[PDB]
Amino acid sequence: RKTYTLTDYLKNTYRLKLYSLRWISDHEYLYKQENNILVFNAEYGNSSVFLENSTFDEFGHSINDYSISPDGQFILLEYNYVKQWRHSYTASYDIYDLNKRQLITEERIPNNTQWVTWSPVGHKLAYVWNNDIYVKIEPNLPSYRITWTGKEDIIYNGITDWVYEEEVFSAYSALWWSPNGTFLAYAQFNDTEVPLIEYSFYSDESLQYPKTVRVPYPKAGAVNPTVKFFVVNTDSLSSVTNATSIQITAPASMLIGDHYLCDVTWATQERISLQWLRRIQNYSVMDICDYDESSGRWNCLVARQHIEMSTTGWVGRFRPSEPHFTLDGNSFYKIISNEEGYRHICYFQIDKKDCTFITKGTWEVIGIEALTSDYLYYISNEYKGMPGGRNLYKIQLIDYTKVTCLSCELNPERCQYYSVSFSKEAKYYQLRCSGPGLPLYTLHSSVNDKGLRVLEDNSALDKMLQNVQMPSKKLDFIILNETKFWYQMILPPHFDKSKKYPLLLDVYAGPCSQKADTVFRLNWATYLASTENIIVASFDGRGSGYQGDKIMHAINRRLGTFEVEDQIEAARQFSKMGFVDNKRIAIWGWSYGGYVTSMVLGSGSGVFKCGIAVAPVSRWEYYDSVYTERYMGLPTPEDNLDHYRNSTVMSRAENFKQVEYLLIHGTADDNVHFQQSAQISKALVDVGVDFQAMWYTDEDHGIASSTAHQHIYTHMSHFIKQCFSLPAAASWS
Amino acid sequence: RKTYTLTDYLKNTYRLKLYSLRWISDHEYLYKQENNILVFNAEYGNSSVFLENSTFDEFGHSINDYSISPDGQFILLEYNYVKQWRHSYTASYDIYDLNKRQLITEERIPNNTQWVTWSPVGHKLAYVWNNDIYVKIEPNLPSYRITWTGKEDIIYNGITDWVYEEEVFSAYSALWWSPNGTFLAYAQFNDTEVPLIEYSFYSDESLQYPKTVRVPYPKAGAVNPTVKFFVVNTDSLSSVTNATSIQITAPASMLIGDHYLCDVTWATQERISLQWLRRIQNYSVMDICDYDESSGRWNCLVARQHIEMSTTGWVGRFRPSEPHFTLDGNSFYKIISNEEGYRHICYFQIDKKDCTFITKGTWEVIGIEALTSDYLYYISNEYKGMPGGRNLYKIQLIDYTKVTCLSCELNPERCQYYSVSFSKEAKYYQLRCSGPGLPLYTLHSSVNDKGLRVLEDNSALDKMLQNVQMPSKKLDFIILNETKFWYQMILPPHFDKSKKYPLLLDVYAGPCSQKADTVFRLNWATYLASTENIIVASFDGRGSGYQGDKIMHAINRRLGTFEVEDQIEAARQFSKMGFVDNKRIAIWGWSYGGYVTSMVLGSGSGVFKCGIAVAPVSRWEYYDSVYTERYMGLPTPEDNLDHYRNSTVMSRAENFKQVEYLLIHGTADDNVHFQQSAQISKALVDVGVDFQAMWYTDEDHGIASSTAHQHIYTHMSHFIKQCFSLP
Ligand SMILES: *[C@@H]1O[C@H](CO)[C@@H](O[C@@H]2O[C@H](CO)[C@@H](O[C@H]3O[C@H](CO[C@H]4O[C@H](CO)[C@@H](O)[C@H](O)[C@@H]4O)[C@@H](O)[C@H](O[C@H]4O[C@H](CO)[C@@H](O)[C@H](O)[C@@H]4O)[C@@H]3O)[C@H](O)[C@H]2NC(C)=O)[C@H](O)[C@H]1NC(C)=O
Ligand SMILES: NC[C@]1(c2ccccc2)CC[C@H](OC/C=C/c2ccccc2)CC1
Ligand SMILES: NC[C@]1(c2ccccc2)CC[C@H](OC/C=C/c2ccccc2)CC1
Ligand SMILES: *[C@@H]1O[C@H](CO)[C@@H](O)[C@H](O)[C@H]1NC(C)=O
Ligand SMILES: *[C@@H]1O[C@H](CO)[C@@H](O)[C@H](O)[C@H]1NC(C)=O
Ligand SMILES: *[C@@H]1O[C@H](CO)[C@@H](O)[C@H](O)[C@H]1NC(C)=O
Ligand SMILES: *[C@@H]1O[C@H](CO)[C@@H](O)[C@H](O)[C@H]1NC(C)=O
Ligand SMILES: *[C@@H]1O[C@H](CO)[C@@H](O)[C@H](O)[C@H]1NC(C)=O
Ligand SMILES: *[C@@H]1O[C@H](CO)[C@@H](O)[C@H](O)[C@H]1NC(C)=O
Ligand SMILES: *[C@@H]1O[C@H](CO)[C@@H](O)[C@H](O)[C@H]1NC(C)=O
Ligand SMILES: *[C@@H]1O[C@H](CO)[C@@H](O)[C@H](O)[C@H]1NC(C)=O
Ligand SMILES: *[C@@H]1O[C@H](CO)[C@@H](O)[C@H](O)[C@H]1NC(C)=O
Ligand SMILES: *[C@@H]1O[C@H](CO)[C@@H](O)[C@H](O)[C@H]1NC(C)=O
Ligand SMILES: *[C@@H]1O[C@H](CO)[C@@H](O)[C@H](O)[C@H]1NC(C)=O
Ligand SMILES: *[C@@H]1O[C@H](CO)[C@@H](O)[C@H](O)[C@H]1NC(C)=O
Repeated sequence: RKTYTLTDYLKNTYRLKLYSLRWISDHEYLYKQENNILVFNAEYGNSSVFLENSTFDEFGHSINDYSISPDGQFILLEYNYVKQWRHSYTASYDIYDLNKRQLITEERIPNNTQWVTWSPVGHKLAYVWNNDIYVKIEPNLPSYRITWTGKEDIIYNGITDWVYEEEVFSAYSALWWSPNGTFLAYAQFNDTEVPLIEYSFYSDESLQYPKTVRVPYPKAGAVNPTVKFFVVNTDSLSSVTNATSIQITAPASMLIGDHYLCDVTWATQERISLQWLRRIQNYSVMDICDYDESSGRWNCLVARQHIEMSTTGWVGRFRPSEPHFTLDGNSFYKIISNEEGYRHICYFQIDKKDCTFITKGTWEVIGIEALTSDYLYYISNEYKGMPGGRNLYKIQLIDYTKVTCLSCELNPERCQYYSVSFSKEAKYYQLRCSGPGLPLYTLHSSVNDKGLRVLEDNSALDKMLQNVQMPSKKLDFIILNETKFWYQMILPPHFDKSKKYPLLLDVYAGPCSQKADTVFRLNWATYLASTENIIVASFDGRGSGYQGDKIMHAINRRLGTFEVEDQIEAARQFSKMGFVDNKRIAIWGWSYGGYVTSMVLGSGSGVFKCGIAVAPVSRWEYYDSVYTERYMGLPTPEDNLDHYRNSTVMSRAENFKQVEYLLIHGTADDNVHFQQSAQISKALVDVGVDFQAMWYTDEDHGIASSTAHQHIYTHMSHFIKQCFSLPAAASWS
Repeated sequence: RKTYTLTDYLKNTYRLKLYSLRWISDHEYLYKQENNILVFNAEYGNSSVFLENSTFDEFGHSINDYSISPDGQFILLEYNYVKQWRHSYTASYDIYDLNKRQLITEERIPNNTQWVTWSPVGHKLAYVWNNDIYVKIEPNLPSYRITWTGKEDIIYNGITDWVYEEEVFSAYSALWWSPNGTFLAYAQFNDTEVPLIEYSFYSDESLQYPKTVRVPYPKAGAVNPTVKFFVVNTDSLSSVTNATSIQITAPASMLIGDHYLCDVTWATQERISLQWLRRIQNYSVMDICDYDESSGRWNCLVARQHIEMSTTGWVGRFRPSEPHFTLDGNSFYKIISNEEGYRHICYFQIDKKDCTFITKGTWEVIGIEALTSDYLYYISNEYKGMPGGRNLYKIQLIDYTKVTCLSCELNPERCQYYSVSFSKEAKYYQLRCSGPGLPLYTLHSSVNDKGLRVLEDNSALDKMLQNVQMPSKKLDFIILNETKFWYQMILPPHFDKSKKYPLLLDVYAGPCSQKADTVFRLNWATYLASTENIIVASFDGRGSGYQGDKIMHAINRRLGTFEVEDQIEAARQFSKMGFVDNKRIAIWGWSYGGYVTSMVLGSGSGVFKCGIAVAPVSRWEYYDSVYTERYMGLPTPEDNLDHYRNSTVMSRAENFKQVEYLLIHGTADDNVHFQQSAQISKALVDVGVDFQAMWYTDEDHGIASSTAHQHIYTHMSHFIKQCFSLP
């Protein structure tokens, strides 16, 4: 049979089918089929055409995405999409009136709009344009301007700045509608004193002078953005007077120094919760604020504050977890690290500071998925004690011992990694199995957890793959100091334990990372194993996630130590297994994985022949404040400067004489600045070490344009094949 | 025997000795030996100590260079040297009184001085600090501030901006003292509307945020700097009132549009010549301006104005040539292209517009070296009709038939490439032979052109090289269309014509370039031939210099055409010779050579297996106005935009699928911006071509720091050895 080739990976020859649905009520969902939008009845599976595909070709522009208003009366059409950072972008928007069957051409949403969202009920709109918030009560009516302070690179109303987008909210939006749309809450960021990262952008060859891009970006220890929080009543807006936004200030325990706003969650129509985090990220406070009809303001009762702190590390996996409120808003459930360091669900009364754990054990709750008056639904890695598996469970709120696994036994050989999507009041749920077999999407009814139907089983892909020599995946563990550490191996087809294969260690190894799991993937590793007969291994060592704080917090204030040593030890253990050619072990990684790859290659271990670092961090003072300081503290003599100075790639330059290294970086990387690799290369040149390099003009952290993505994987494949003494092949052109 | 290795090249194991002297009169010169400065009598060769190496033992700073005042009374000590561009730098200066044995401690030259020069006689000083000119009449006395308009990156008084430094004057200074030091002439450049090139500078690893460097740099067709010219009388300066500078305006034929000041040459104590060039560089005007004692003004009479134009190309090799005036300033000699397109010496009377050619032939005069009362001394490539040779000649002013070759027959097998250094009134001259044998420095008397003595013969290097398997050099020509085109080959030791060797074509090929010559060099090519047994060839095709305008102007308005095609043809002709392995032909070059290498690799010729481009130009709109427009005109639809768009490397990207390419560039290149290689790589990625790259953090066009220089040649050697399958 044929193998899974590099061209198969780069041209997406073998495509994974999805079943992306959008719940619109407790019994119906929308699903896009052959460019038409269909509405499905969950109980019976029958459908009706909601919006014909022809409608999308009526405007003359190509439509990037759509958003139907919750009441189904309007459709927001997104076009002229222009990407900014990981989540941010600008676009033009048109609104189509579904009952009048006509495009709205008056009081349009402006071009270069930064963010738009419908209210959660009805059809109000809030949008951000030129860093200011606007609200439209009706799609054809003039907007009400909420803020007047917006200023490019300085004041951000209702949108995040660079560091809040990447590191705090994982979103460009900083707008939160109340459940029924009466109130609009928003954050305002002030970057006045934040230094700018500056880099060249070359653009099309017609551009005679390169542009200098300047982005407010706080590097470790630098001046951070400041934040304010406001709530506006959208039902009392006037065309005669400016809108009154009510400020909610941070608690004084936060105002004493630098801090962040890290979570916004509405509890009821008149109650909002906010979580704040100190700049030293081991102390956070939740405020619960109620609307006061007598003053028109928001009161955050001091008696309702909840403190969450950590003595061994930072708070949360990446940030404090979100609360899930009961309907009355008087209690909530939240994932918290317990006394043993395992993340479990805790039940709180809004006026009481001691919470009660409702789950326990040497495993962790990943997320709370739905909450009804009778049950709480959650995803955990409890099943078979496999940290890299995921299953859906339900717990009776009247008896915590009554826990049922909803997904564990549905198809145990094919499905060990689930996510879920519940209908509006959780009468139904879609289960999404992503491995170890081909992804499988199914629909279920909550009343008795009855399976209704299979939505997508990837039978088309299965038929195609029967004719390909596909690799296999092994997930297992090694024991180090009486602790299990998990690894995975992508094994070549017809794997023979009596033969010696070359091995590539694929690394991430950042705090809370997980690279050993049960997910089915078709990626570069699939080609390396299928066509090139390379074993591609990954290992989750100290600092990795979902296995408790004793493992995750092991690298607290000490990045570039145990997680680096544990990758080296894993490669030694893989050599001890007997089917690995110890003369052909390589390592590669991107981002944090590029940093770890570089630290490993500079260790002088003698284990690795070669390695590739893509967009690596090289020195923690070059990376952003929020992520870096979470694990490293501040780069000051009084805090952790000594470790910042001891954990650079540059200090290990002399040891690179022992290895073959390929260093790759996009010149327009706004995230891990090209500076980081420019300093690695300069250090290697300064000690006389030869190495290979590749810059990618105008590519960012993703090196994700169609042509650059094909080019980088082609270049890396040649490098690994040459390191491993694997043959080349001529092609006509 | 051992070979000449890469470490020998990088560590300078085998050193070429020089003999750098400084003439102080018509009979004596200074020579630095064992840090002592000696004064030599040219006639007899005896010496005396001028300044002992112990004088400045307690100075407290490492001295970079020195400059003795023309009257020998003072010495300027340069220290704290900080490089800027190719020529520019700043430094600190101390003045030491050689008679009193005292360092000047008051009214010192400021730190961060941009330029300093003694007057040509005596000991006045002019300097530029913070873009303004200052004059000191005596080293211990306060300075007179001449200009008050200087402003970083905007107004430059007495110093050049980036483009005038690189492309017009080949110097940072823009100050010209009159012969006896009475007047100080200077240019002022105004870069207000010139766009800025911006690039990152990463600095030491301790720098948390990269710096953005911003330099006023006009790319092709962009707004250029403007220029003004002034003359100040330094004998009538006052501590009470500000100095009066007299402006000399450009002629109306220049003021009608954009133009450049391209030459300043004093003719007498009261007469200065200026040459101006239109932005379309095929028309130049020389004004001869006289001081008017009655008005205090400088007048340039049209009766003494001379035009120089070209109908086939630009004016001059790189710019209009310098005039050499007779002592009375009533006539001058200048190299001009003749009716046949060969550059020869023309004699002009200041008020007569038709000049008389004093030399002629199918060869060219390279430079006028000295003009005495009876003879003119010049360097040419006449000898044996070899364009890549250089010899010194003299011609009698009253009889152009009385020519003597002064260097041709001295040592004809060892020496075919000379330069010269004459004493103050040319009674003596030092000849400097740079090849084809080991360099040889000798001293001569011009009384009857008799040799006095050998100054340095490199016998120490010769003894060391006898134990090394050194390569040889062949210089010859091929005939194409009844025209000779010259090439050179660096041949491996024990070269066997019956065997096939890999070949590397080392390219420059820019307008007026010459890569085939008789110079002896110890460089990367020496290692490739000596250790790796690679033939390193270079070829001078259309557009090359010193062979007349029919060859040089062949690429006018058409860069990236004939000079590219002729490198490909040369490699085909080298294959036709029989000792070349046609499966192992590579090409490399730096700067314009990187552009030609890239254009050749993108040609689809199938001749070359691999190549390396270092800091290449990729598209002429990215390079500076003065150099680019000289050959290309303006990038406008009405002028030459179509050819600017047709001559890019990016347009050839698909053809790179046929070759192995290594692209290298310094990130802080202020000259050929990193942008140029960033656009090549993006075009190759866009068509799915694999290639090799290397950036050099914070390196400029020279990639010349000790560590980066060693790294780039090591990386390139690995690449060529892998291309040629050499262990
Ligand atoms: C290289 O060697 C050259 C040859 O010796 C050096 O030239 C000589 O320089 C000295 C000093 O400048 C000259 O000295 C005296 O010259 C006359 C007398 O000249 C007669 O006698 C000389 C031998 O003693 C002969 O060489 C002459 O040809 C001639 O017959 C004196 O009258 C001078 O006296 C005056 O100056 C001195 C100070 O220098 C005072 O002390 C006296 O009181 C008086 O005022 C000189 O003593 C010498 O003439 C000259 N010889 C030449 C050129 O032939 C040359 O300097 C040296 N170069 C270097 C760099 O080392
Ligand atoms: N910039 C940080 C990351 C990075 C890149 C480059 C160098 C170093 C590090 C990239 C993103 C990633 O996000 C984790 C997701 C968190 C999340 C999201 C939603 C809800 C809860 C948590 C972590 C590593
Ligand atoms: N920037 C132009 C040059 C260049 C670099 C990079 C890309 C393209 C081109 C470099 C310098 C060089 O100068 C020649 C010398 C002229 C001269 C000097 C003194 C007196 C008379 C003539 C020509 C090519
Ligand atoms: C599905 O069928 C029922 C009748 O059994 C009907 O009421 C419902 O509207 C249908 N839904 C869709 C989306 O077609
Ligand atoms: C958006 O831009 C287009 C193109 O310039 C313009 O025609 C249109 O009117 C703009 N729309 C709005 C809402 O301003
Ligand atoms: C932003 O912060 C700066 C201080 O860094 C302050 O001067 C300015 O008033 C603030 N602007 C707003 C709109 O809050
Ligand atoms: C609203 O605020 C803006 C900005 O401060 C101001 O220009 C405008 O006049 C205000 N409008 C009213 C109606 O007060
Ligand atoms: C939405 O909530 C607000 C605040 O309690 C309330 O005044 C309003 O009536 C609610 N809307 C509806 C439709 O009940
Ligand atoms: C938070 O971290 C700092 C730095 O390690 C430490 O001084 C402080 O005590 C920690 N706080 C808690 C709650 O442990
Ligand atoms: C130059 O700088 C040094 C060091 O600061 C200082 O001592 C000296 O006085 C300065 N010279 C002048 C002329 O200002
Ligand atoms: C420099 O030129 C600008 C116009 O480009 C002009 O405004 C300015 O006055 C000039 N400055 C001097 C000192 O000549
Ligand atoms: C000289 O010119 C400068 C700059 O215009 C001025 O400040 C100074 O007063 C002038 N001095 C005299 C004496 O005129
Ligand atoms: C220098 O030349 C000028 C101009 O002719 C003259 O006035 C001056 O006196 C000359 N100086 C000497 C020392 O002869
Ligand atoms: C100078 O060059 C331009 C452009 O080629 C041309 O129009 C003009 O005629 C030239 N002048 C001469 C004297 O050839
Ligand atoms: C030789 O002449 C031919 C015919 O005109 C031309 O195509 C070719 O470019 C010339 N080659 C040279 C001058 O090297």
